[PDB]
Amino acid sequence: FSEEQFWEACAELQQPALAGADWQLLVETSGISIYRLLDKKTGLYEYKVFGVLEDCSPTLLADIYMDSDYRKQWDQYVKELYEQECNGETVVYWEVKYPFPMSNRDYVYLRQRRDLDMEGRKIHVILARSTSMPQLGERSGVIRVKQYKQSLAIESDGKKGSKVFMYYFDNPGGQIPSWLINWAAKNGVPNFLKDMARACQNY
Ligand SMILES: CCCCC/C=C\C/C=C\CCCCCCCC(=O)OC[C@H](COP(=O)([O-])OCC[N+](C)(C)C)OC(=O)CCCCCCC/C=C\C/C=C\CCCCC
Repeated sequence: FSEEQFWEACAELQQPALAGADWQLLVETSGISIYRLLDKKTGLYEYKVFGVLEDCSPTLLADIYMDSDYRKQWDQYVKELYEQECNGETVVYWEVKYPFPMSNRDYVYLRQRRDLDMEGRKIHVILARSTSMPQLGERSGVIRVKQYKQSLAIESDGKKGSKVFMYYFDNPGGQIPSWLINWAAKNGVPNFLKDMARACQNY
């Protein structure tokens, strides 16, 4: 991750650039919308998120976005989660819970956060990139996501909460049933955002 990247994540934050291609809404909650672009050739999706979470100190949200020990402790969908230093960077191992029948999914990736000073504004930016390691091979039963990348940008909304922007894409290793998206959309996330807020107030 360079300088380049971190600032790039901030842009759409300032301005949602969706005009480009066939984006589409999907959901709006707690002051947050989720757009998605479907790559017609691969069937893969590309998500984009904006919104405002009042009651979330831009500073907390970020801390909490890096705190595994705690995250592990409150995020109902986290089966396993841990960090290790590899060379000079921090590699994350995360195992996500999928409804049985579906295999859970697990990620190995390089994560990194930097708090930017653009215009005397503290913009907490974090980047994620899948990566690999000899000693941490794929697991049986669990589907290893080898293509995955995400960036999240946080900032004060001026009031009590925060204004944010997020990019996400990963290749899940299998077909994601539209009912799962519907759940995700209609219940999953809403509640997640909820449980999370609760999680900031109780930090
Ligand atoms: C509303 C429309 C729904 C769109 C469909 C989404 C997912 C469908 C695919 C699988 C769903 C199976 C169930 C999983 C539980 C979902 C509950 C949830 O929603 O669990 C929050 C979590 C965000 O993971 P993470 O970013 O905390 O780190 C993630 C690190 N690893 C990528 C390694 C995990 O979901 C995940 O991973 C799952 C990947 C989806 C990411 C794209 C949508 C973003 C959704 C929520 C986050 C939005 C706002 C808050 C985030 C911070 C705000 C500053």
